[PDB]
Amino acid sequence: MKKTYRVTLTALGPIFIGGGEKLKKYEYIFDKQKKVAHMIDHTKFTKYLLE
RNA sequence: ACGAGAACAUACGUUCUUUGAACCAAGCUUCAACUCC
Repeated sequence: MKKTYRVTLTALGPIFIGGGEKLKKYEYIFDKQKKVAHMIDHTKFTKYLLE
C-alpha cells in the first residue's frame, strides 16, 4: 500500500556515479601542488582567452 | 388531289432545411555510466 520510506544512504566508502564527463590532463582541470584541485567552466575560460 | 390541313407536351419551381467525426485512453513498461587491465 505504497509504503514510503526515507532512505539515508551513509556513504561508508567512496561513492561515484560519473554521468559521462571525462576530464583530461589539462582540459578544464586545474591541479596545483597544495593537494587540492579547482575546475573551471568552458564558457568563461574560452571568452577569458578570446578577450 | 391521303379522316385531312395548321399546332414545341410547353410555361412556372434552389435536391433543399436541421446535424461538432465525436466520446473514452499516461509515449509508456523493464534498465546502476558501467566493466576490465
